[PDB]
Amino acid sequence: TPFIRPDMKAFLEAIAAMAGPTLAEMTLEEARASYVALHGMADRPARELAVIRNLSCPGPAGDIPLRLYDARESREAGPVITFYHGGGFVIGDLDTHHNLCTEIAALMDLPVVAVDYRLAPEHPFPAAIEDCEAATRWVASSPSELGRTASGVIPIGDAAGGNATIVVSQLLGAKPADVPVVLQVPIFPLASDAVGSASLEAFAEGFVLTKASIEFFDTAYKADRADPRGFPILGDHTAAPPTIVATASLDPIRDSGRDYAKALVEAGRDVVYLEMEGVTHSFTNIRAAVPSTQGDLERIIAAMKMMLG
Amino acid sequence: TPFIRPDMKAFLEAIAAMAGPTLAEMTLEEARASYVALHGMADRPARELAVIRNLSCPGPAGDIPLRLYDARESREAGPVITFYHGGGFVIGDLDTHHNLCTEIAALMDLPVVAVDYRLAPEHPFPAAIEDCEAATRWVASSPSELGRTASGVIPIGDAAGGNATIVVSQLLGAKPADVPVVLQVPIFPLASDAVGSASLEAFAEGFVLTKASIEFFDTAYKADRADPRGFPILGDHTAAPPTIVATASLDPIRDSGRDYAKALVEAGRDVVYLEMEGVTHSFTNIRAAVPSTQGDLERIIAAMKMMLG
Amino acid sequence: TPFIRPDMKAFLEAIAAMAGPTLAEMTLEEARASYVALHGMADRPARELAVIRNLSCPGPAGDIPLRLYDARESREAGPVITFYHGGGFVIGDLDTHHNLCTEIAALMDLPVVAVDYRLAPEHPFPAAIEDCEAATRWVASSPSELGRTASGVIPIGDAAGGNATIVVSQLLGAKPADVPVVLQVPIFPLASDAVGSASLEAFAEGFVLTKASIEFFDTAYKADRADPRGFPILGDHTAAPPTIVATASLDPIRDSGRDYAKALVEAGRDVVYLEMEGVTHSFTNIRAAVPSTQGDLERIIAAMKMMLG
Amino acid sequence: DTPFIRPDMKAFLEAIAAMAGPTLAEMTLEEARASYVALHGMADRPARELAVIRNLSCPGPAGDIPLRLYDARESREAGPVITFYHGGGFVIGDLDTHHNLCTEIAALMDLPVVAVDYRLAPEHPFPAAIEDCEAATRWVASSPSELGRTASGVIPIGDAAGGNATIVVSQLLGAKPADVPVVLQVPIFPLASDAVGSASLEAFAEGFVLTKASIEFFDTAYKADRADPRGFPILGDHTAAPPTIVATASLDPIRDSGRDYAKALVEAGRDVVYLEMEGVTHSFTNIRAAVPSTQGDLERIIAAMKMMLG
Ligand SMILES: O=[N+]([O-])c1ccc(O)cc1
Ligand SMILES: O=[N+]([O-])c1ccc(O)cc1
Ligand SMILES: O=[N+]([O-])c1ccc(O)cc1
Ligand SMILES: O=[N+]([O-])c1ccc(O)cc1
Ligand SMILES: O=[N+]([O-])c1ccc(O)cc1
Ligand SMILES: O=[N+]([O-])c1ccc(O)cc1
Ligand SMILES: O=[N+]([O-])c1ccc(O)cc1
Ligand SMILES: O=[N+]([O-])c1ccc(O)cc1
Ligand SMILES: O=[N+]([O-])c1ccc(O)cc1
Ligand SMILES: O=[N+]([O-])c1ccc(O)cc1
Ligand SMILES: O=[N+]([O-])c1ccc(O)cc1
Ligand SMILES: CCCCCC(=O)O
Ligand SMILES: CCCCCC(=O)O
Ligand SMILES: CCCCCC(=O)O
Ligand SMILES: CCCCCC(=O)O
Ligand SMILES: CCCCCC(=O)O
Repeated sequence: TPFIRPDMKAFLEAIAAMAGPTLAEMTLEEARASYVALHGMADRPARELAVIRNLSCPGPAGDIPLRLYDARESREAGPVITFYHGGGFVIGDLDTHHNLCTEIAALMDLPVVAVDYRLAPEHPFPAAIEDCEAATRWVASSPSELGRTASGVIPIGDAAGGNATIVVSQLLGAKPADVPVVLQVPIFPLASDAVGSASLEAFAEGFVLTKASIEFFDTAYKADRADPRGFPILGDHTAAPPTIVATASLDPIRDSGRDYAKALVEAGRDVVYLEMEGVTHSFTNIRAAVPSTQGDLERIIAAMKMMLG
Repeated sequence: TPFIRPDMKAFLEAIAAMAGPTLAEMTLEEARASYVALHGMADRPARELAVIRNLSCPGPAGDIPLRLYDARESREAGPVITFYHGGGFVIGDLDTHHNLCTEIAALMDLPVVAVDYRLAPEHPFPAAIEDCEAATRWVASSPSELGRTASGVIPIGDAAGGNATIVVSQLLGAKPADVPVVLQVPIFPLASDAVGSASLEAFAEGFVLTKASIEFFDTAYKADRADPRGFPILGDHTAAPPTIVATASLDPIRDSGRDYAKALVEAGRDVVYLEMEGVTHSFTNIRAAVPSTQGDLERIIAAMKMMLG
Repeated sequence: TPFIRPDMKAFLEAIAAMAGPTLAEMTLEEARASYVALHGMADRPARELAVIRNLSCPGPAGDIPLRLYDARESREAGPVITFYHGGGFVIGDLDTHHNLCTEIAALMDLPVVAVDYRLAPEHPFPAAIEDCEAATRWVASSPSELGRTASGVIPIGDAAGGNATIVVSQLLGAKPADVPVVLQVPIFPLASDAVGSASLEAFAEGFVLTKASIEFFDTAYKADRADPRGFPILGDHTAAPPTIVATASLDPIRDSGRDYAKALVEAGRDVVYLEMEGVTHSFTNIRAAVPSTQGDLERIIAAMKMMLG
Repeated sequence: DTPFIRPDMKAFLEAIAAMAGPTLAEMTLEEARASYVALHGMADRPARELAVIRNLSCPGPAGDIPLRLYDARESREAGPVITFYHGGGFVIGDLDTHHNLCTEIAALMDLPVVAVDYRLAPEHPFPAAIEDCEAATRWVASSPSELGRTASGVIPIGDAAGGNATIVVSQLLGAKPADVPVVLQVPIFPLASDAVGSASLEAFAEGFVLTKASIEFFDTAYKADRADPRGFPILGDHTAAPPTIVATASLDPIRDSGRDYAKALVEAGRDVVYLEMEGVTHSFTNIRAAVPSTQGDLERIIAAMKMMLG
């Protein structure tokens, strides 16, 4: 029996008791709606912020919707956080990760820009990546419409968003935006293919994210397993920016995040590796249902502050 | 053509111009004196503190000399830093690392207890470990002579002291002292055998610590390559305490520290890996000759404060 | 405050940062190794020469080790330099003054024979003098092992070696060797007792040679203050050979050197008195750490060439 | 005693003794001055041939001071300039008595030499000579157009009274700098400390060229107060003395005065070369034909000057 916190185990028991249907079983509208409902019920409420503003920027296939969060209406030049939500590149949007974005903006006292990237299966790989990249470049250019000047960007994201974080840092590393990536924060990222990993076999069912969902997401997104924009473990780590990798000890894709932090050490890159003990995948968005997960996010915040100086 | 900082390059040029003998070509006391002079002449002066006191604790061979450093005349229960110097378990002493110890005490605002462990070749392996373990367990016991109640210990050390840091944390992990290891800070540690590593071949000559010096230390200390008290990469990493591993990009034993941080990630343990760019082995003790290394030490201190809360 | 050169001040600041134990707090082997390490790091490297050879000569206690230095593989009859190292008659050896000897041989284009005389406290006064005298008389005899005929001898030495320089020149003046002393070069010598001098009070601490070291050397050597072989100011100056006296403006024993040159003028003898401005005792052996001291040694060399005609 | 005397030196002294000529007191000033001109004219080596031997003059405190420039070179780089003050007790000597010595110093140093025709006692008593030596040295140190070469520094030099003037000038320029520093001073058998009461004056009072009788005669004419450091520069502040070469003679009645000065410089931590020429007298610099070994003594002073400058 792997270690599980009591608060985390009750939540898994409640999900099992509630016994909802799989992503395969639901329409795309219902599956998307169930993800909204899960974070709506499970996450702490949104922080009150001076700024919660819809924006958009030009993208390779039309405008990309954005949402700006800032505890301040007016601020000095500084790093800007560019956030990419999880959901296998199929589900989630600006609302599923809204409260988490308000928490990051409140606790860091930095602006956060969340990206409403194109979703599969309607828009398969590499749509999401291209929009995450374009939106990050746009923020990094300190456009008038952002309302604050960016000295640097901080890519951050959960799960598929952690994948996007790593891919965007690699793309801006090869072709710089107007300011550097000063820190990346991949949270339970997919970096290496989870297929064949010990974590995926150990946590395949009953740990919030399932092997069933992972196969559902894989079929929708259609990323080539040889493409570094799909599986960024395959990219060049020799100039990776300062990194914080956070994983969960019960995550089926835990070993994917281990793999990435090991590759950064192997390449001589600075990295904070935090493996949250006795919690699952999604821990950043279940901070009311599993209250100890607020402490986990706060450890990531403390690491981010240290790594920015 | 590896990256070298200008101040670091000037220092390596001065050493090369000196063209001194190898440690093995010197008498044993001339080898010890050469390291006293290197650190004495290259390091920043001691910080002024309220408390710098010589004391001793029982060990398996007899008394183990200790030095207490504290910026405060008196303090309540808190973590106590237990420091083990470098020098291949052959050279160094309480004076070679005294200034660095005052700086750790000043910047952390925690008490530091430095250990004058027994040296090889007079006291081969595992004498240094026995003494570092006994002194750390003694500090952890909150003895009245120290006047500083320990809620926790923080093993820290450079090079051989980084080796001792990891071994001590393993031994206390397996048979606890009166309080836990709350953080360990191996700085350019020997964890895996450096023989056959790419870093040892790249940086064998001209980077402060040499392959000749490593061979000299190995002949004197006589650690069995199969004994986890000699090569702690062989130890059980599954319950390792929170860790900061700091390396130098030009260190012949750099890959040993990369190996250890990678082993902690592989085991799901929390770790900060910092690889200082364009500096050598010994960067903690050359902070006057190579002024940019002060900022390197300050990064370790910032990581320590984050990982303690 | 007294005038100090910026390069000299930077070296005194490094010694103050080091804050070593005193010579008396160390073992004899440690005290000796500390001097090796000081000159090893502080002096310019050895010049390359055609001849650097170890030999020995008979003395009153047994064989005296010698080292011959010569820029030329073969040379005709000429003066030979007979060098005696400093170190209070307690520390120093053929290696501590080696580089300086290679420099004197390179810049003078004359052969140099350094004397490894017996040291206190194991061999108290007048052991050092007996050996320096026997070696100088031996060199003056043009022995076939030397491979170079002496037309004359040039005693030279620093500190205790400058004491020995003067004593040896007095002993050979009273009972000639096979060839005369044609020039003597006492460098920061002890001629008159430093105890009670104004320079000893002014420069007792922080100017390389300390009053504590002087007292340490006095206790080991045990020269009687009435014996002219310990305090050669007490000797007969009426037939002193041509002399160069070099002192340092910051030397605790500076006034001893002033006293000797004054005694030579009083007796009508030819003397060059050079007092190096803004440097300490040991300036001859710190020519890498304090680069301006190379020019001080070159002034002594120019005076030597002028006085040899 | 029987002090050591070189055979050539002793031959010169015995020839002077055989002449049994009058004292400075038994002669008129004009006779004393012409007698010294004749002595040096026979006893010194001849003038070296130089590119430049030129009369110049500079303003002084009591009117124009006559000077003579000696240079081996018509045109030279900026460098030190030697400022020379002749001996003769501040009563006798002139530009001509020390002319050949000047040409020799210019030829062997390959530096320009400016000799000062300072005002003589008893017509111009102390401090006239000193005020003229100081004015001329300051004028040379200003690198005036009329000098024809740039001074980077000055080198006071002089024999006997002129060694006295050398030290006093160095002290005056030390307290109130000229446009360039004194880079070296070369007092040759100087009067620094009062010779009265010295062991050398008693030993060498008669028969060694300079006599106690002549010393009394000069003292009477010059009238310097024994407490005035411009008269007796042993009394001045040595703490910032420039690099010095003190040359004395072993048979000089004022030898001990020169010893006293070189000792005071060592006592003050100043760089000094002390050369005491063995078996020769006072005025060895100007008897170099009568006593050929004295050429070697001058050449040692030259070698010391090159070492102390270079
Ligand atoms: O993608 N995800 O992280 C998921 C997917 C399904 C679910 O029920 C919870 C989380
Ligand atoms: O959503 N996710 O975290 C995923 C989705 C697909 C996959 O292959 C691995 C992880
Ligand atoms: O969620 N994700 O990060 C994914 C999903 C599918 C895939 O092929 C690669 C990555
Ligand atoms: O052990 N060390 O770190 C060393 C050893 C030798 C040396 O010259 C410098 C540093
Ligand atoms: O310095 N060290 O850490 C060492 C030295 C020798 C050895 O065999 C193992 C480790
Ligand atoms: O001093 N050191 O860090 C060492 C000593 C020995 C060795 O095998 C490796 C490293
Ligand atoms: O004798 N000496 O020159 C010394 C002795 C000791 C020391 O630390 C420095 C110089
Ligand atoms: O080593 N030294 O230069 C010394 C040693 C002893 C003493 O009394 C004076 C000077
Ligand atoms: O170093 N020295 O020259 C010395 C040392 C001791 C002493 O009594 C006299 C002279
Ligand atoms: O001419 N001289 O050299 C003299 C003249 C007078 C005197 O008191 C001493 C020396
Ligand atoms: O010739 N001199 O140098 C003299 C002459 C007289 C005197 O009072 C002082 C010095
Ligand atoms: C097999 C995977 C379960 C967790 C074991 C580990 O921490 O590597
Ligand atoms: C060959 C080892 C030197 C540096 C290459 C690296 O960072 O892995
Ligand atoms: C008190 C001793 C220090 C130096 C003063 C001098 O040069 O005589
Ligand atoms: C200048 C004419 C000579 C006068 C000399 C004298 O008064 O003795
Ligand atoms: C005053 C007697 C002359 C010679 C003695 C000496 O050289 O001091």
